[PDB]
Parts: sequence; structure tokens; C-alpha cells
Amino acid sequence: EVPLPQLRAYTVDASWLQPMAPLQIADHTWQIGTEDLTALLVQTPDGAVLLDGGMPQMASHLLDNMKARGVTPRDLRLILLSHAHADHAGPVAELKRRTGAKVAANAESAVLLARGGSDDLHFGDGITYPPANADRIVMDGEVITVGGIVFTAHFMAGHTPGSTAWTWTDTRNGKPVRIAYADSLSAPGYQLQGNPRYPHLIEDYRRSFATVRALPCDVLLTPHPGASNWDYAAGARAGAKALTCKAYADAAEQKFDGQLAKETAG
Amino acid sequence: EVPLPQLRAYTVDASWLQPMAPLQIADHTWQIGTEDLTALLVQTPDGAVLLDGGMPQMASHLLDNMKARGVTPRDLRLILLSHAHADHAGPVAELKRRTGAKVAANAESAVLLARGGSDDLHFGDGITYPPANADRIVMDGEVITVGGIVFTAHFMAGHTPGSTAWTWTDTRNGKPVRIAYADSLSAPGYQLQGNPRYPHLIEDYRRSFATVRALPCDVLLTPHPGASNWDYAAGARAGAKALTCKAYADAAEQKFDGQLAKETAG
Amino acid sequence: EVPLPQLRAYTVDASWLQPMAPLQIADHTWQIGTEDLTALLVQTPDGAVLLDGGMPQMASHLLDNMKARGVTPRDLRLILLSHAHADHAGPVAELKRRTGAKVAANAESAVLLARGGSDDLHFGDGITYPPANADRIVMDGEVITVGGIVFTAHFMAGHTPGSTAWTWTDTRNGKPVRIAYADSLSAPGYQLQGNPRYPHLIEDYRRSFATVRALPCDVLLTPHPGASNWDYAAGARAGAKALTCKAYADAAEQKFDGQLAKETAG
Amino acid sequence: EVPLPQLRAYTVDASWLQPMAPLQIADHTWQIGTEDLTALLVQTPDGAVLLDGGMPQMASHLLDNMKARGVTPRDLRLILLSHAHADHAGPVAELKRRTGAKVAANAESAVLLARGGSDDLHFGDGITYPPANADRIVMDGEVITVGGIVFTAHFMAGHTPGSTAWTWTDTRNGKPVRIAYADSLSAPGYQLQGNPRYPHLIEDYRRSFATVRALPCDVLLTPHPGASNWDYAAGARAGAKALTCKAYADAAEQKFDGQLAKETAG
Ligand SMILES: CC1(C)S[C@H]([C@H](NC=O)C(=O)N2CCCCCC2)N[C@H]1C(=O)O
Ligand SMILES: CC1(C)S[C@H]([C@H](NC=O)C(=O)N2CCCCCC2)N[C@H]1C(=O)O
Ligand SMILES: CC1(C)S[C@H]([C@H](NC=O)C(=O)N2CCCCCC2)N[C@H]1C(=O)O
Ligand SMILES: CC1(C)S[C@H]([C@H](NC=O)C(=O)N2CCCCCC2)N[C@H]1C(=O)O
Ligand SMILES: [Zn+2]
Ligand SMILES: [Zn+2]
Ligand SMILES: [Zn+2]
Ligand SMILES: [Zn+2]
Ligand SMILES: [Zn+2]
Ligand SMILES: [Zn+2]
Ligand SMILES: [Zn+2]
Ligand SMILES: [Zn+2]
Repeated sequence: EVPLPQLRAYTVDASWLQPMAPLQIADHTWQIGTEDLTALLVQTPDGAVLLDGGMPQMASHLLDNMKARGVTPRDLRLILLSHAHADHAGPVAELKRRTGAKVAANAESAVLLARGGSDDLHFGDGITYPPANADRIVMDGEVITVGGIVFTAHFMAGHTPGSTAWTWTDTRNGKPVRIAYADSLSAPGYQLQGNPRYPHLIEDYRRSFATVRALPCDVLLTPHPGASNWDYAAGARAGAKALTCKAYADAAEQKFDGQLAKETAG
Repeated sequence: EVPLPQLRAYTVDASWLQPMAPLQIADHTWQIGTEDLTALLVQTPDGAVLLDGGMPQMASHLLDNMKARGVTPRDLRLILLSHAHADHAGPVAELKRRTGAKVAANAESAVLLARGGSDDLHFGDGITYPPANADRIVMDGEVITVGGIVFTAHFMAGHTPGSTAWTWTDTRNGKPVRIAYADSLSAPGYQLQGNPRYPHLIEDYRRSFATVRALPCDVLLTPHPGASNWDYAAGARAGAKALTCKAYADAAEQKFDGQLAKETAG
Repeated sequence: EVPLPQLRAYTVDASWLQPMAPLQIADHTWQIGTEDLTALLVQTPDGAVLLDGGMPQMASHLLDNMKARGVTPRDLRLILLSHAHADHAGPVAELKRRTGAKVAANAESAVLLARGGSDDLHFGDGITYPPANADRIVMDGEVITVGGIVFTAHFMAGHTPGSTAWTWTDTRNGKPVRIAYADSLSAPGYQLQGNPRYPHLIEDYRRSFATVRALPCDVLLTPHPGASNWDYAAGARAGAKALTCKAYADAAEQKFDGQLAKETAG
Repeated sequence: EVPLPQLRAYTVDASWLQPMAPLQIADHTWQIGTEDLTALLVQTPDGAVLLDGGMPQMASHLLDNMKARGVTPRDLRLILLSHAHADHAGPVAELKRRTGAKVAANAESAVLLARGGSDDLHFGDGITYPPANADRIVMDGEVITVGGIVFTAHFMAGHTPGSTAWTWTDTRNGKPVRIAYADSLSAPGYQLQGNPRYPHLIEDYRRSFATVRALPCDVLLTPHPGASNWDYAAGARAGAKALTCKAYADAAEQKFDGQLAKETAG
């Protein structure tokens, strides 16, 4: 006789879980996650902002890296998200319990975060994480200002309904650097055409390619660094090969068109 | 010396609170709210659907009208909403406690409903109601089927971010009737241009006019019946003067353009 | 170099996941879960009640067993819980999406259920499941009546803060049978003395032993059947060896006292 | 013909809404609410704690008084509550949006706060306010430490299920002062005996009288100052006539016993 299957944990490549020391991107912006998952710390005189946290088990490592940067738990004021999947929003609930931080997100990301990624449009309950509540709901194009750094939300629905690009301006070598943290544009295993849970999926992805192609973007970063050709382990050359926003959008669109053709053939 | 002001209740014109008996719209669709607020009951062999409930104090009247139609509390299966303001979603929390009904709404309407209309983008906490939780989140173009009546969601953001038109096909005199319950297109007292809480408000309203103009629409109904020229007190002629979806969208757009010009002058 | 550990799934003994056909307990009460996890279906003329659902992966099996009993998804009206851990409330969110059922629970169980068992007082995030919202909050001693079966809540805090015993009267061989579904009284790996997250843990367990010892109890059932000496695989003798409520409470108290002494020695 | 009644706002005596300047209670504890509603600010080197905020319309006045005390919005770290009725938790949602503050409350208070006081066991939807989410759930006897001030929760269910007394030690004239902020012990208009929504109401009130009588209590404060014989308008003599915890508990119990006798006669 045959029991029901055991629950399967969301397991990932080791590099996604490999801790790294903080890597400086610009004068106030640092990568503080793992070798293969982005978690950006932006340090202002009026507190710190974290954009993404990676996987659920990364909370203590993130807090250690914040401490190394001079950011104590009370100094973390705001958490922003690219999208509310387990590999990017995983440790948010724990970070809220252990720091002063509040979460700002759009309505779609907020509802997915509040269910811990369960009832995902494409994954069901296969990839979940501890639920968290948003403290502020943002609209498309809304700005949030922390210590004079202005973060602008650009909705780019597709990978999730609530997928968002965040943009801000930092400095480097005395000159402004317009940073674009653009969300994933992948559709891994998704049913694209005629999806009853996401009827306008294709139209949304197409608009999102155009949104990403037009972002203010001297430096592009992505939740999975390989998607924008970053190599966080490469030290002084980590960002040397990074794509432009235009090249990232074009590559994602070509991949998407090929996936559509393969789905029609399947 | 001067105390802080007393809380001010959301008071409305008497006709919005004037009970009426059920008024038949089509073979299975009835208006069961008040003279001046729409609440639509759609009766299927597999249970009943309510679209909107009006003001918070309308719950018992709605239940009385459902009983008169042969719908007991256990028979009410689904509540859908045009938008989550107090004059349309007011009694939802109470209806959920007193019936078998579950709520389906988009993410924007769900988050506003869960805060009881508080922290409204335009009204602040001036117009609130008992909070309720959604049981199902719908995406644009998603269908919900109850007893073979197919309800399709058409997002039409503007009046609220989560504003939705719902369409379904009923019958009358042996022939199909495509019913369009289109949301409000008003912007009462709103700051339209450069609104920090709703940066793309104007673009959203413009897209929503186009969405409404294109809906499948033999009969249009609106949350405030006067907006579509219904007169629920007029008996056999209640719907005689009703606007088409095209005329409703055109009228709303002309009014909106005049409001934009007045805001620029103000 | 050393990555962070992979997430660990909540894995359990195979017998906890071994499907069984419905086993009748009384005229309207059936065990419909697995060999080693209780999930009770109570069938009334006015719909069905489910008490517990076991592990998250049991949802489809529960629905199959309900169908075999003549209970369709629309007929399931109410879900009650012993306590909101993953091995008892696991499939609640999915059952709510797939049936007409609403959840009634005390405030403590409701808050734990809404966080999917995360931030557990003793387990942290080690044992989680998809979050769900309660539709009705019950107080100690409150009754819920479905089709003339009266369910009474008896709070018995300890194993979780919101641990509850549910009692009702069914019939068998023409005579009343007072059924007591008493929650777990175990404290597996818990810090009992001086626990900062549960300062009055010991006092609560002691009161709960007394509560269980006094329940109306012709037949005792427990979330883990072995705790009350049920053997769901034993057919016509499944309940033959079952403990009385008094014996269950006494055994749990003796075990608890031994655990206290071992903790003092450790 | 007769419309349904208009919604009725929760209106209160003017003195409950009369702003006052901060009144010092001890070296770090100040009354910063109105003449007749308590809102306590405790100032530590590691941020400020607010216990209660009064009515919904008091948010801006509270923030003004915090500023006068040298507490900016980012400095407010924690909000604690006596109980989650509109006249004590009214401005919590707004304070969370406008400050860094997080809320800690027991499960019962958290669920009532999250529904904005709707579906009250005794008032229904008659007395509601903007909903807010708790960030931390506390258990009976749990401590929360801010800047070396230790706040201890003492549950005292009755007035609401989640009613809580908070105790801490401050200093005055070089000597320790054990402050007890004890919740309301009133039952205004409540059905006490055989209440289906609160079956053990009487037993809970009786235990709560005993809890209050035993609190560490050099100085008692209450959410309605008159209940403990404070007169916040009396300047240097505001606390001169204050009751002891023992006298407050005894007075509440005598009043409760008289109410029970009147209910039996009614
Ligand atoms: C394409 C990715 C880099 S892989 C990861 C994905 N999770 C969610 O989408 C993920 O692990 N899956 C599990 C295994 C593969 C198929 C299902 C998906 N995140 C994607 C992203 O952000 O673009
Ligand atoms: C234009 C309406 C028919 S009046 C009502 C409105 N409430 C929310 O929007 C409402 O009572 N207000 C209060 C008084 C007027 C100004 C603020 C708005 N609903 C609108 C709708 O659905 O189009
Ligand atoms: C004692 C049980 C029968 S074992 C199970 C427990 N989970 C939660 O408490 C559970 O699997 N653990 C994982 C492994 C053992 C130690 C941590 C606990 N439930 C208990 C119950 O309801 O009495
Ligand atoms: C007895 C109070 C001082 S009067 C106020 C009460 N609200 C909630 O309980 C309140 O205004 N009511 C409205 C009018 C009277 C009857 C219903 C109650 N709060 C009580 C408290 O905290 O002891
Ligand atoms: Zn993803
Ligand atoms: Zn990813
Ligand atoms: Zn409106
Ligand atoms: Zn309206
Ligand atoms: Zn358990
Ligand atoms: Zn268990
Ligand atoms: Zn009160
Ligand atoms: Zn009060």
C-alpha cells in the first residue's frame, strides 16, 4: 500500500544560498545577499532600505551584513520587493519581527505576501514561505522618499501580477548613477496562452518588456544576477558585463516568443 | 476652549436608503437594493450571486428580499463587487457572517475591503465601513461560473484602483440579454493631475472609458442607477431610458474632461 | 565554502499519510482522514462539519472520502479545529478554496492559522502550512449548531495557546453517545519552565488536564488516534481499547510531570 | 414612506475630545491625550512607547504632544493597548502609517483591532474605527523591554476578551514608582448572564477583579481617568485622589454585583 507523498521543500542551487560579504554597487547601494540572489541595501542618513531579501533562511545573514555596514536592526526602516516569491521575499516576515522595518508593496504583491506565496497562479502551493503583511500599498509610479533617496515604482506585471521595477539615483565617482532594479521577466513552466487564472498574461508581459526598455537605467540589477549578467563573486569586475535595460528587455522578449512558439507546438 | 470635532457619519440622500421590493431585470437577474443604490441578485439552479450590497445598514433588507425571491441564507454562494466603497460594499462583512456567501474580488478591491475603506486614496478615513476578507482573488478577464451563468471581470480602474465591470448573459422573452454592470466613472472631488497617491489616474480613467465603450452590452446597469438613466421606482418603465455602454462612457469622458479643465483653472 | 542549509520539509511517519476509507464512529460521525491522523466528518441534514483535516497534502483524499459519504463540496459548511499546527490544519486553506466551507476558531487558533503556523511559540518556522482566515471567532463554552448537532468549544490551552476540545452528542444503537474530540496534551520538545513566549504554560496545562478529565465523554477521540488508544486500521475493533477522558488526562499529566522533572535535571 | 436610518457616528462627551498639554506622571511617563481619555507616552533612551491613543480623531494631537516632548515620528517604536475599542485604539491605524511604531497585543485584541471593532460581542457594529494589524502577539505575563523599561502584560478579560493591564517601573523623586495601567472593568449595557457570545463572562470578570487587586501598584492609571479618580485638568493635584488598585477592583466588583442583581430583576 501507498501513502500520500511527503511534502517537498523548495530546494535551490547551492550558489543561491552561498553567503557573501557586502559588495558595493554605488556610494550608498550594496549587494548584501548571496552569490546568486540579490538583496540590496541602500543606506541613507535617515535609515536604511532593503530591496528583496532572497530565501527564507537568509534573514540572519542579511542582518549580519547590515551590522557590518553600520545598520543596526532599528535603523532598517523600509523593505521593498521585486515580487513576492519565496526566493526574493522569503525572509520578510522574520525581518519585520527582528527589525524596525515596514514593508511597502503594490496590492498584488501584498496579497501574495500575506498568503506566503500559497495559491500561486502557476505553482499552486509548491513554493511557499512565512506570510507577512504590508504596511503601505503603493500605486504605479508612486514615489517613496527615504533620506533624500527617491524610489519610484514601475509596475511590470507578468512573472507575477505584482512584479515591480524600482528605480533610484545614487552617486559614484562624483557623478549621478540612475539605478534600475528590474524584476524577473521569466515565465518558468507557465501556461502562457489561454490561462484561466491569468487571461491577459501575454499582453501584460508585452507591456512589461516595453516598460523595462524605457526605464532610467545607467546600471541595471536583477533579482537573479545572472539575468542581467552580473557576477557577484567577480569582485571589482562583478558588474562589468551587466546588460543595459534595453538588452535585458530584448533578451527576455526573444525568450518569451520562443516559449510561446514551443507552447503552441506542445 | 475647543474640543476636537466629533466623528461625522457617512450620511446620504434618503432615496439611497429607501427600501424597494425586488425589480426584475431579466429572467434570473433582479434589483433587490434601494431606490437609488443597486444590489443585483442573480439566481441560478446552483445558488445565488449578489453583485454589490449598497450601504452598511442594508444587510437585513437584502436578506428579506432574497427570502422573498426564494433564496435562503445558505443559498447565497457568491458576492461580487463593483468597487469597495461604503455605499456599494457596506454590508459585505455582515452578509458573510449571516449567509454562506464568499467574496471574489481583484487584489485592489480586496485590500480596500480588508481595511473597511479606510486610508482611501481620496477620502482618507471619511467614508468607512466594516472590513471584510475576500475568499478568491480574480484577475482581469477571469471568469467565474455559477450554475451555468458565466460572470466575466473587466477591470476599469479610476473611481477606485480596483473598479470592475462584471458582465454575464441572461435571457428575456426567449432571447439572450448581455448584461453589463459597469462601475462608476465619476471622480468626485478627486485631485486628478499630479496626484502622488495615484500618479497614473488620468491614463487609467482614459483606458476605462474605452473598456466600458466596448463591453458586451444589451442592457447596462450601474451602481448608482441614475448614472445609466435607470429609475428603479418607475415600475415597468424603470429601464426604458437606460443608456448604452457607449453613451455612458462618452458622458463620463465629457464630464471628466470638464473636470480636468476646471482643476487646471483652480 | 559552505552554503546556508536547504529548507527542510515537515516529513512524518508514513502511517500519518496512509489513506483509509471512511470509518464510522457513530450514526453521523466518521473518521475520514488517514490511518494515523484524525479528520472527523459529521453529517447533518443541514450540511456537513469537518473537524481537522490532517496534513496539507490530504485535501484531495478528504474530498474523495466526503464524496463517498454523499457530501459534495457545496455541502461542507463548517471546519472546526483542535489546534492550528500543520499536521491538523494543514489543508484548511485549500479546502476553503474548493468547498463552501467556513472556519470557526478561537482567537489564538485564528491568528496562528492566519500565519500558516509560522512564528510558532516553540517551533519557530520549522513546521508551516498554507495560511487561512477564520470566518467566525468563538469564545470558551460557545456553541455552534449545524442541523441540530450542537458543538461546544472547551478551551484547553497548552499544546498551543488556542488548543480546543469539541464536544457533541450523536447516537448509536438507538442511544445517545457524547463524543469528546479532545486536543493534544503533549509538549514535544517544549521549554516548560520560565518560557518567555509562554510564561503561564505550566498553569495552563494543569487547568487543561482538569478540563479534559471533566468533559462529557462516552467516546473520546484525539487528533493523533494513538493518544487515546484508537487503532483506525483495526476495523470493527478500532475503538475497542479507547481511553476514557479521565484516563487520557491522567496519562498526559503523568507524562507532563516526568517531563518537568527531566527539564529541571537538564 | 420610510427610509432606513442613517449611520450614527460614535459621539462622545466633549471632555473626551478636549486637548491637553502633556502632564507628567513620573520621570519618563506622561499623559498626552485629552482631559478625559488616557494616552500614555513612556520615553526611553531607545525610543518611545505609547499606551493607548484615545479616539480616532486624536492622532494629530498625539503627534503634536510627542513632538513637544522631543519624540519625532521615527522615535515612536511601540504601541500597546488596554483594549481595542474605538475610544482607546481609535487612531492606531493612522499612527502606524505616520510613525515608525509597531503594535504588540494579545490575540483577542489583535483580532478585534484587525476588524476595526466591528462585530463586537456587545455593540455589534455600533462603535467602529479604522482597522489595524498587530506586529507582535503577546501571551499573559509576557514582558516587552524598551530602553530598559520592562512592560509586563496582565490579562484581565471581561470588558473585552482581550482586556489587558500593563505594568512597568519608573522613578520619581529618586525612588521607584510601580505604575499599573489597568483596563476598564465596566460592563456598559452588557448582557452578563447566559450570553451566547461570551458564556464565561462572569467568571472572567471575577478573575479580573482579583488580578487587578494584586497588581504591583504604587500608582494606578486607567483608560478613562475618572475610573481611578484622576483629574487630568487639576494640574499639580491631578493624581492626588487616585485610587489604589485594590480600591479600584473593589469598586468595580461592587458595581458589577449590583448590575448582576439588576439584570436578574429585569
Ligand atoms: C527562472 C527563475 C530564475 S528560477 C526561480 C523559480 N521560482 C519562481 O519563479 C524556481 O526556482 N522554480 C523552481 C524550479 C524551476 C521551475 C519552477 C520555478 N525564479 C525564477 C525568476 O525569478 O526568474
Ligand atoms: C458620485 C457618486 C455617485 S457620490 C458617492 C460618493 N462616495 C464615493 O465615491 C459620495 O457619497 N461622496 C460624498 C459626498 C460628495 C463628495 C465625496 C463623495 N459615490 C459616487 C459614485 O459611485 O459615483
Ligand atoms: C507529539 C505529537 C503527536 S508529534 C506532532 C509534532 N507537531 C506538532 O506538535 C511533530 O511532528 N513534531 C516534529 C518531530 C518531534 C518534535 C517536534 C514536534 N504533533 C504532536 C501532537 O499533536 O501531540
Ligand atoms: C463605561 C465607559 C467609560 S463608556 C465607553 C463605552 N464604549 C465602550 O465600552 C461607550 O462610550 N458606550 C456608548 C454609550 C454608553 C453605552 C455603550 C458604551 N467606554 C467605557 C469603558 O472603557 O469603561
Ligand atoms: Zn519569481
Ligand atoms: Zn526568482
Ligand atoms: Zn465609490
Ligand atoms: Zn457610490
Ligand atoms: Zn500540534
Ligand atoms: Zn499533531
Ligand atoms: Zn471599552
Ligand atoms: Zn472606553
